[PDB]
Amino acid sequence: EFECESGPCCRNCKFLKEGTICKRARGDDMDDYCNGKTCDCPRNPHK
Repeated sequence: EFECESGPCCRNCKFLKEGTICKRARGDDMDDYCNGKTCDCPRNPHK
């Protein structure tokens, strides 16, 4: 039927809009955001 996975950046087998915050950073860092492709909250590379 559908390719379905769950995680912070998915809801009911759909991907949350790219750029959606999924984990607020400590200090001055870039926040983690959903990529609109995968269900995990990707740990930002740029820190």
